[PDB]
Amino acid sequence: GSSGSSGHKFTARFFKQPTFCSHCTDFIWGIGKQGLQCQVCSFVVHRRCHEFVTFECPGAGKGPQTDDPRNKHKFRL
Ligand SMILES: [Zn+2]
Ligand SMILES: [Zn+2]
Repeated sequence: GSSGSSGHKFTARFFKQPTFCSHCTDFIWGIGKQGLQCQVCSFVVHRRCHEFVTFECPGAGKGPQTDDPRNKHKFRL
């Protein structure tokens, strides 16, 4: 096998709920148990989608880019 993932912290993890791949725009819970969720940007993508992934993890590797994900904070409970 070619050593060098250079990707996210993908790792097999049971999905009691119907996970939704935010890459190919397809379902996961049903067409098998191929679902790897990243422990950094909570980016879960099919087993094959993993390698396909091109985006650069915001946490894994590089830090927080100029842009900012956080938004207006809540006031009430
Ligand atoms: Zn996918
Ligand atoms: Zn990630």
